[PDB]
Amino acid sequence: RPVHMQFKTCLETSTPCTFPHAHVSLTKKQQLLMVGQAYKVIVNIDMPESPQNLELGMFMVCAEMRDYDSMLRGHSCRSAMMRYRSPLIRMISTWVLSPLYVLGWKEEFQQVPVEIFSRYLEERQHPITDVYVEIQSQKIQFYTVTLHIVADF
Amino acid sequence: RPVHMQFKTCLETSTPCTFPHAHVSLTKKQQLLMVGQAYKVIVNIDMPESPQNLELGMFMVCAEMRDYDSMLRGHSCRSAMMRYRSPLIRMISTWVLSPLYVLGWKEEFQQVPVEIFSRYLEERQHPITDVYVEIQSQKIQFYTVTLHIVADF
Repeated sequence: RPVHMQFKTCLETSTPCTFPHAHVSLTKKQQLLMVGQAYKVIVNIDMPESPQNLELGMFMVCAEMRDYDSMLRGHSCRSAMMRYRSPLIRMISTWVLSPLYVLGWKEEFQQVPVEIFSRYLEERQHPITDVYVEIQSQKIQFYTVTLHIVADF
Repeated sequence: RPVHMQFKTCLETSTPCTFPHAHVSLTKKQQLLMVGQAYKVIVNIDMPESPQNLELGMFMVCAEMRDYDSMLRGHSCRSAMMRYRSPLIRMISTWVLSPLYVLGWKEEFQQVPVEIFSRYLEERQHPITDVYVEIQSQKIQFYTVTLHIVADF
């Protein structure tokens, strides 16, 4: 339920120098409420129906857990893929819901949530401050990336 | 709310010599009102639906913070991308709103705001005068670039 906004830096080139780069995170009160109540975290990426985005297919995403002592406490790489639609059903959804997309009320993108972890930050002594996120691709196009440390056991 | 207009110099060639170049900024009273009241800054780029602009996709943008002592106090590179539209919905928005674009009332461009910072200029002793902006591309086409040191905590 508390949203968390991140500036995924796209590796100073369109060409794949390394990978996208991340880890801005500081909610210490929600860090403690995650540990004491066994909450979890989920990332959510907003990406359009670009032809480069539709040619992408499956991609990996990965996240880390570095504590207040900057020690790596958790590491999980996750699989992800857009919700595939046929071009016929994209044309039909275009023609049917046309005045919505004309008035800019739906915006031809998809929210792709990727569940990263299920439990808390491994101990009460040194919980996790930032999360080193990277997407294992370079042809991906997206609008924004948002974590969600949800209040869910 | 105070607007700030910048002359982004396009690197003396259409070919990528280096990168676009920037940093004209002088509002010392608004500099002090940013520091004393924890304001933030956001850039906004006006770019058309050119075929070179639509082929561009994601690009990085980056900004610096050099103070009255000309010391680099802050540095943030940011991700950006146009709001993607399908060619079907561009044709439908063309045919529906046609007399607006004929009379030159909407102008087939997009304003893309990119939030750069969230807080003030790092101290009251030597706040930031100019902002070294660069766009990490050379195929980008735009009309103008405008910062907004908004009065927002």
